[PDB]
Amino acid sequence: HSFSFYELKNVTNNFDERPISVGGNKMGEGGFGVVYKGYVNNTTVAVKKLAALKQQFDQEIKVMAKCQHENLVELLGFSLCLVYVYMPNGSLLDRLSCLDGTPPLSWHMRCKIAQGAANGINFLHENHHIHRNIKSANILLDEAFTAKISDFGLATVMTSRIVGTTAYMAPEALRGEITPKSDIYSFGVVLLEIITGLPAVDEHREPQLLLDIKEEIEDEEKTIEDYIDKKMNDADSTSVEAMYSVASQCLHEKKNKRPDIKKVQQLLQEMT
Amino acid sequence: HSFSFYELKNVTNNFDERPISVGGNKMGEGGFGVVYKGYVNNTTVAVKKLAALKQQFDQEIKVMAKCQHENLVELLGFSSDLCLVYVYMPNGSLLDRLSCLDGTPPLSWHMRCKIAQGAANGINFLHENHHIHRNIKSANILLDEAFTAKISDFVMTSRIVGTTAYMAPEALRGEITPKSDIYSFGVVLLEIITGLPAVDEHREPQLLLDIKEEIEDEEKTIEDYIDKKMNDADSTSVEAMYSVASQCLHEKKNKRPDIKKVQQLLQEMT
Repeated sequence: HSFSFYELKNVTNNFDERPISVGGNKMGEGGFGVVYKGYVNNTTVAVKKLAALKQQFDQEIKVMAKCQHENLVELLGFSLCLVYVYMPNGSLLDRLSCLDGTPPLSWHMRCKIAQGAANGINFLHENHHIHRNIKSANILLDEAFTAKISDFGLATVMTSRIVGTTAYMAPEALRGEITPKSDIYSFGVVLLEIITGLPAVDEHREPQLLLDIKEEIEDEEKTIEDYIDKKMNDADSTSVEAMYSVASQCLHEKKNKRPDIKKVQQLLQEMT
Repeated sequence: HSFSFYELKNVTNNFDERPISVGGNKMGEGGFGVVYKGYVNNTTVAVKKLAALKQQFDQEIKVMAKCQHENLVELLGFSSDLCLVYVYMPNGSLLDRLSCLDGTPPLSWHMRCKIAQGAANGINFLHENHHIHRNIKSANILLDEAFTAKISDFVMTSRIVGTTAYMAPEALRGEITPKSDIYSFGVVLLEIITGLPAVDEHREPQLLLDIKEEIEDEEKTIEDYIDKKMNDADSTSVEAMYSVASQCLHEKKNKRPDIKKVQQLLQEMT
């Protein structure tokens, strides 16, 4: 579908730069532009205006064309700007940390969300794409807490253009390799946030990289029961352990000893 | 010691920016400045004119004040009008010698083991004086007239830029640790064994630390990679050194040997 540049301008209040907490329209910055909240019809949307070019814009509609799925954020139209379905429960990161007073997701909800996201990735790999920026601030959540994977701003194969989010990137990606096995790794870190509710990196914490607690647990310096998010009363040891063992595997260092995303679909489905 | 700025201008030929290989005095660029070849008072020196704060100029004179060791490059003096003067190392970097640059002969296996052992002693001294080198590559390891090893030069959505060829993973992730110095040492040992450069854009694999994986999966063996420009490399000790290289390059930093153990493993090798 196609939108008017005049329309988008006025339903976002001439691109009101103020944060929505203040009463403006600025939902965030990312994906190589700023994201404003808009009202088209009697429905809310996400309007992205681009900023540090045309190359990045035409590609986003190329990748969005092939890949539409229940657990990917659906594009609606274009214009220079872009338009997405609006996810009013925000990022999984916002929810895992109860940003702004929201109540802690239950274990059941978290399990549904993992399974959900993992279907998103399986769809991208089925259709031979690599996300290259899987992280919990790019897993958005709609009115039903369905997982919707956002920011496709990056969607042997080498490169001198190394990019991603270092707290989440796998070792082979840090060096420049582009492979689906890297998305599994990053997805492994997203699982550890869901189990623990802790950030993937924290300057004032030991270990600073969440992905390091895995070593602490192999060396039996700790047990999973020590990192489990305590802001939740329906988690059972059995299925928590089972999810961890999946996180752990996505986290192997040798890219070929990692599970493909279809085997993650099973291990998580077999978890309920 | 202390020097005169205008005499360093004279002994380096007005600081001839041109490289040595064409008649100038520039030996290289590093350590936040350029590095020229000077001569003063019966001593060939290396002069590093700092470029574009001053706390920096006195903060390296701090470190170099304590760190004097058989295997570190020794500081001779300074000048604040801003330059540092070093003992010249007539055989250049280990990298230059591994690649037989300018037509020098290939270091023997036996020489390579001494050099290896050497640099680990320098690295061990630096870790005992609680110091993180952060840049162990085979071109920051210089060689004196005896081929003694002398070590020198010491998270939102983003993009990495550092020379991936030597940094460990956790370093590329922004951790700063001695365990990262060991990783880089590991790649040095593979350069030493193979004579190949740590990265080569027109080779598969590109990164030389990638061959470890290639060897583990049994697609190859360490023999397939041994520097042909040796005549004395016996299989046993080559595999021995590969074994240290292998442990050094362990992907999770706390599984890697501490530097004191690399010294041991390297010693038992002769």
